[PDB]
Amino acid sequence: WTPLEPKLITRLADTVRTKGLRSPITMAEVEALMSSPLLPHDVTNLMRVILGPAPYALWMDAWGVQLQTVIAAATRDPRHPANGQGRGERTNLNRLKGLADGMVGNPQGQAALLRPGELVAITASALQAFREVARLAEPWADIMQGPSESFVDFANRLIKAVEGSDLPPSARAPVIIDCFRQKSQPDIQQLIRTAPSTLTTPGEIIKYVLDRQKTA
Amino acid sequence: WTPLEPKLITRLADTVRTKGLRSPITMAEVEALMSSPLLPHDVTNLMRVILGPAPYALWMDAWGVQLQTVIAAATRDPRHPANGQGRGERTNLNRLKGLADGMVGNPQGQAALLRPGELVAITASALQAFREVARLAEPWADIMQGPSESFVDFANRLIKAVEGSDLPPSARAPVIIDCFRQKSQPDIQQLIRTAPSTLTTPGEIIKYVLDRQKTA
Amino acid sequence: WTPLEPKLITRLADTVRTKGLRSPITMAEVEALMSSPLLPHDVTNLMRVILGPAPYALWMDAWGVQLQTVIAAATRDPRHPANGQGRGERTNLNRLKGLADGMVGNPQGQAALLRPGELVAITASALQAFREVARLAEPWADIMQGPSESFVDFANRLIKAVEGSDLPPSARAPVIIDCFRQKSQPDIQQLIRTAPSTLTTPGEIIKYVLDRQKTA
Amino acid sequence: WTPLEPKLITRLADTVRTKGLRSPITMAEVEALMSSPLLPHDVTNLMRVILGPAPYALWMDAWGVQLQTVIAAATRDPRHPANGQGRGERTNLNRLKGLADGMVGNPQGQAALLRPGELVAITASALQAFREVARLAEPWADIMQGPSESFVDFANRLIKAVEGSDLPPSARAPVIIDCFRQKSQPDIQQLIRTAPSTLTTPGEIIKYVLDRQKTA
Amino acid sequence: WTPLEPKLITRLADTVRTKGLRSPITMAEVEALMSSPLLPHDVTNLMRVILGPAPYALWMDAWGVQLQTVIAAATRDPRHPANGQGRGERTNLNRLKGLADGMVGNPQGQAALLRPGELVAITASALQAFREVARLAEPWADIMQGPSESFVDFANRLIKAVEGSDLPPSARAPVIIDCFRQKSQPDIQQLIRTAPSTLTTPGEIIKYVLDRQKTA
Repeated sequence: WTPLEPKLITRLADTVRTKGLRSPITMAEVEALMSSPLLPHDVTNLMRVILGPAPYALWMDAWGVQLQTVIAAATRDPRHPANGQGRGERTNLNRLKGLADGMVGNPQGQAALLRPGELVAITASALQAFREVARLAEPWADIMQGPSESFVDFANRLIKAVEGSDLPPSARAPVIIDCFRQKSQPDIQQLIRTAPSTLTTPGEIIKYVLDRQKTA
Repeated sequence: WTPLEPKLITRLADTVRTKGLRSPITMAEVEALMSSPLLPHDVTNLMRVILGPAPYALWMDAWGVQLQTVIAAATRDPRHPANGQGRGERTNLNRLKGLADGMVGNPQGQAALLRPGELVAITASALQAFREVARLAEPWADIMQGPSESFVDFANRLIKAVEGSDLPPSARAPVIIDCFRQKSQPDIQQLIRTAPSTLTTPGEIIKYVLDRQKTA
Repeated sequence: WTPLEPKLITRLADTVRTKGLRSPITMAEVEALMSSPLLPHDVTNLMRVILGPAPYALWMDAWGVQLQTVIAAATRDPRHPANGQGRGERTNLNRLKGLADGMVGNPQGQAALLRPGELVAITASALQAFREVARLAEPWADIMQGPSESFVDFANRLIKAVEGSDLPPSARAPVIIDCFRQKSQPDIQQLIRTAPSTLTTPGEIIKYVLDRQKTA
Repeated sequence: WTPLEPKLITRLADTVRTKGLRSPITMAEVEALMSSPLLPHDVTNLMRVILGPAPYALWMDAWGVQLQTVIAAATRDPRHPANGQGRGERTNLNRLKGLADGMVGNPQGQAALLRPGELVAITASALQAFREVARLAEPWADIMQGPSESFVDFANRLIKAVEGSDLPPSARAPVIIDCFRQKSQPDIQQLIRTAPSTLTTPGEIIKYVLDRQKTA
Repeated sequence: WTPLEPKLITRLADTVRTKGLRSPITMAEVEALMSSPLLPHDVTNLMRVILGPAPYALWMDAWGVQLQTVIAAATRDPRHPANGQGRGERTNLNRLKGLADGMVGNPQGQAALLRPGELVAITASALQAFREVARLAEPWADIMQGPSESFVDFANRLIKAVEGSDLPPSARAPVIIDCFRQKSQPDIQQLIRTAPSTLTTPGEIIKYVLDRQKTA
């Protein structure tokens, strides 16, 4: 077992501290530090360091739930890369959470007894749990373009709130367009209304408005 | 396929966050991270991370348009480094945008089937699209030297606004000179007017004014 | 003897300066720089640099006390990895604190005469002393959720103050739950009260409240 | 040809942005990045990135003037390390500024045709031009010690303004001394006046005043 | 001769700029960059870059004085590692300050003619001069604990001012104790007075007060 660098962990913790849990740069950094299959000890200490107390509790809950789903799929298929062929290799949650015999508190023994399939399953479970908690911790129909706000800031805020919401993926573009048309105070409303071409994409609307906007 | 370092990507994202999209240092950094030919997956994720939502939409649009121009030039010349000699090697936009069969979401297969000419064409297209969006996202005839502003700040602001505008390249120096002469409040106006030598370059005017300026 | 990098020491000192003595990231960084067995000279200079004057005095006291406990255990067992089999290898506190003959002020001679068991015992003692001083230097029953404060901030503050207190480890979760129920101003109080399910964990309570909270 | 690292260039640009053009640390950093003989392309892009628009215009002017002086010295001596023995190796300004045939815009061809003497001459010329522009871009007889200002701040400000001025090098110390004596509000004036020893150096005056100053 | 990295020098200069000249971290960093024996050119340029103008003048003075003491000890002992056995190897101050023949302005020739004993003597002299100037550039009996100030801040400030003063080393602990007892506003005064145990060390007093302090 080789531990992760505390320098990388400190940089990731400061990234989470400044950018937040949900920024795409933060998720990219987590994916980076989630590259090699980690032992339960590694992921547990990593989340202990980078996350606050309450997000850490939420993450422990979510990780347990995802690992339980994994173990249900494992008992539903004896060909799991964590399982074996005989019944003596069936993987219990004590072995996944690092609670089994010969593993509690000892990362060396952990790395000894664990399977690579076990490691990758634990890692994917932890990543999904992190995503859930990030989506949970920190309203698009209440967003208006302020009287003094520029249009690119309004578009950024609106696209952020619409994509980070509970809508299906196939309903984001029409909603963003129809919110550009009805929000975005009446000067830009009339600018979009009197478009000789038909704008059928948020990017095209943004380009058109940026071209023909009233410089002020 | 080898991914780009998330450390470099984080540094580039913070550079774009503090300096903006159009600064020459930002374009130099992008050229740096645009050195090796990138796969559509790499450039797409890079622009997803460094750009906000609305600039990312604009960039997707511009990248598509530039790739379409490339494919028109490719059907206009069967000797494209992305094309082949026979008709079976003609490159479709699904293969350029990474949408073709065996490539959607898989960077390894992407790197397998793609040509080096394909990669360099995609990369140049993405760079040109980034330039377009940067020029589009964030008035030189309205610039005056404030009563309390120094002259080097006024010259910096004016040269910035004139070079980052829609003028032809051969019309920037005369405009900068004639704006130095008519803006730049009447003390410096008279200082430039009573120049025993003829100043025929913005640098020479700046040097002269910095020499003979009223220390205050 | 090889000294620790002043770059790492400067980074650790700034970490202690911004995050404090008790943050889990700071303790992780200290554990990182406490990886190889250090000589008394190294640990002494390290604590001189990273700690202020008063915490350094406290740490000297605590380190002495812990080393005295170690020496009592050593005279209680002749099989200490710092001791030897005969009486001529018994380790005095002058040899542990670096005060013995041939060691005062000289790290090379120190590294010469010291045992690896001596080094690891000194290191563990210094780590425990650092923990004591950190817990000592900088009230959970006085924590209320402010009228304008969000719930995740209140939960973070409360869990921090409860886990960094004098309670036994087996009494933190019930106290955190019962403080969520009685603090956390009456809207969230009624939200937790009318829970159709029984919430038996701080993480579950946090998840439930974050789901059903009044968006405002 | 190998390009300079954009990381070093970004760090140097931020150094120039925070410290300014004239700080000794900035000149040291420029000397550092001016260590290996650079091609006209390298120096031109470097100054384009680190300098603003108006300082870049000034620097282009100054670089041209210094290169013209170099070419005059070259036509005044056929043994220039840039020249050759016959008349066919005489170096024109198009070859120095990178404007000659086979060099315009191409750094590889540039590195091919250029001589090492050419490179070092271009580099020294660019360094001298940078020094000129830095001295030009951003009054010692108007400096007074404020009623609330400390003496080391006043001495720093005065020595800075005197050494960064148009005085000869052999006239700075007497001026600094006589400005310490006549500025530096009458308490320190009388403290310097009643000096039982004769102080004949700014450092000695500073030491004496720091010793006998009125602690307040 | 190999120059020191301008990156390390820039980091050290910023350390001196933020932390000051007298902080233990700054002295540790200087000791770090003072590890290999430096040539007079190196130390001179280093102090030119990291120190301001007035501290640099003070440091030149102090370095000269310390080198003169070294040369007096050298003429008092013909076995100096800088000296030789015959009279022709006697080391003059022109050779120490780098002013001798073949050394003025040339670091290569400097490194050629200088002895390793010369280098280490110059280096130790420069370090002692830096210590003197740092102690000189930027009152413990005037320190009171403010009505709103915490006790650890007061203890830090007091220990700093007492240890960075003109007292002998054997008089700091009693003074710190008696200042804890008479300063440190009457609540803590009575808390220390009514100590059932006798506190005979600043660390013990700090620990006792931190234990029994009035939480508020």
